Amino acid sequence: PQITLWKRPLVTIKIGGQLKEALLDTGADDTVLEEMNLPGRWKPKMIGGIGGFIKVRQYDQILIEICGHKAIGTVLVGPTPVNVIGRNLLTQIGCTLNF
Amino acid sequence: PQITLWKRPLVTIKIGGQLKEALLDTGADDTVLEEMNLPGRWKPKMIGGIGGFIKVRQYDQILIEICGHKAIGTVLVGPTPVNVIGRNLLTQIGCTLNF
Ligand SMILES: CCC(CC)CN(C[C@@H](O)[C@H](Cc1ccccc1)NC(=O)O[C@H]1CO[C@H]2OCC[C@H]21)S(=O)(=O)c1ccc2ncsc2c1
Repeated sequence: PQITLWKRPLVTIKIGGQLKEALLDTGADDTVLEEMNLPGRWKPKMIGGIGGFIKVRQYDQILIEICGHKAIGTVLVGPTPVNVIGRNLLTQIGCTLNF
Repeated sequence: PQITLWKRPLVTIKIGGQLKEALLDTGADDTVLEEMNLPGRWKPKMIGGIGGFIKVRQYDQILIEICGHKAIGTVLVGPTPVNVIGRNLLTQIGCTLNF
C-alpha cells in the first residue's frame, strides 16, 4: 500500500504467532519491540536512541509478518517506548520513501 | 524521488540560512534538529525516545527546504544525536511509505 503520514504509520504485525501493533520507522536502523515472550535463544545487546542507551534481548532470524508481508530477521526486545519496525525489516518487505 | 532504505535516508535541508543533513523519519512525530542558534522566541519541551527524554527548544513557523521542497512548521532544537525530519514536515513535502 501507499501510506500517508498525517497519522502515525501504525500497522499490525505477527511475531511468535501473536498479533501486535508496530510503527513503521524509517529513522530506526533496527526493529525494537516492547517486552514480550519469544521462543529461541537470545543475546544481550545495547542500542542507543535519542535519550541514551537501553539493554535489549537480540533474537536473530525471527519470522515476522508486517501488514501481510513476510520478513525473517533480527528483532530487539526491550524497554522501547513503542514497537518500531526498522530498516532491517523495512527493506525486506520492499518499503521505500517516495515524494 | 524514491529513496530505498538499505542505508539511512539522509538528505540535505536548508534551515535558518544553513544547510544540514537530516533523516526522513516516519517514526518521528516532530522535527528535531541539532543545536543551532535560531532567532526568535521559543517554548521549552521534552521529547522521549529509546533511552529516555531530551530537553529541546520549540520554534514555530520555521521555513525548511528539503530536497528543494519547501515547508514551514514546528522545529525542535536540542542535543539530539541526529537531525530528524518528522511527519509534521514530511506530510508537507508529499512523502509517503510504499510497499
Ligand atoms: C517513539 C518512536 C521513536 C523511538 C523508537 C521516536 N524516535 C524516532 C526514531 O526514528 C529514532 C530516530 C533516531 C535515529 C538515530 C539516533 C537517535 C534517534 N530512531 C531510533 O531510536 O532507532 C533505534 C532503533 O534502531 C537504531 O537506529 C537508530 C537508532 C536505533 S526519536 O528520535 O526518539 C523522536 C523523534 C521526534 C519526536 N516528536 C515527539 S517525540 C519524538 C521522538
